[PDB]
Amino acid sequence: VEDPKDFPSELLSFLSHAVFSNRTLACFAIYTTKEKAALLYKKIMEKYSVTFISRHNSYNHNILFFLTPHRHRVSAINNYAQKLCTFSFLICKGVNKEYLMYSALTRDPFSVIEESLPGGLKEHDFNP
Amino acid sequence: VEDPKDFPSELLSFLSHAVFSNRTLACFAIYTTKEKAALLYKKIMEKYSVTFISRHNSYNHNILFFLTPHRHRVSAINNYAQKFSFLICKGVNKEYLMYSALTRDPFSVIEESLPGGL
Repeated sequence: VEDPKDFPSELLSFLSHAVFSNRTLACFAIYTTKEKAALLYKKIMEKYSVTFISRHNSYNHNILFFLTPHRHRVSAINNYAQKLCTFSFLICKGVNKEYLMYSALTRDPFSVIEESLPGGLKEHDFNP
Repeated sequence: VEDPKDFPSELLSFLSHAVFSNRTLACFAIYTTKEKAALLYKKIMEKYSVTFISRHNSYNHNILFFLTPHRHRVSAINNYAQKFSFLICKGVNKEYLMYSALTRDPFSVIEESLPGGL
């Protein structure tokens, strides 16, 4: 067993795969170890003043999903993540299907561990 | 060709770009077609008791700008507007600059709720 080279297949359809793109987004997701996830959970929340950020169980690892106040290039959300994150796999990408990504993160095979707004988000709150 | 994805780059600075927020505001702006813009001018005026609302010529399309006496979630405004043409609804952070820009070439006003605007 090596480390994931990308997010689980189930989610791939809701994410952008141009991690080098110059496009900017406000929704992001990170695939990394449990311990790092929990740490990036507090860090990212502060760093980008997230409007929402959730941590999810994902096959022995974790997935952070978060919404930002401003727009950024997946490029800079990755540099920051990596910075404080050696010796640990870390996969970062922008989300195109915001609601779909999160909602899927609340259902099997996934499940929430914690989230900035207990209660979670509903589809109509999104302004894609 | 696909419909627009954002407001004209020349205005992005004055706007809020969260696709998810619990922040409420009293100034919004909609980027859609000329016909939809017209419908909405009246509809939006009534629905949110705007204190001021203006509709400007963008290029092929139109941009609607208004201020509210009370605050709402951009999402709530958007949900209302959506109910087939493209439509982009967003909060405005720098209200004056935003309305000012919409009154200069390229842009111009078609109709506003206050003679002279701002």
